Amino acid sequence: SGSDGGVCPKILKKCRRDSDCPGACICRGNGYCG
Repeated sequence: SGSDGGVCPKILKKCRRDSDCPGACICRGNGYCG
């Protein structure tokens, strides 16, 4: 969850960018969605 886009459900989806993640998530500094 990046908070500014809303509450993300915070799935353990590994990523490379924010476009990998669902609606309100971001690609966090650990390489996963949040």
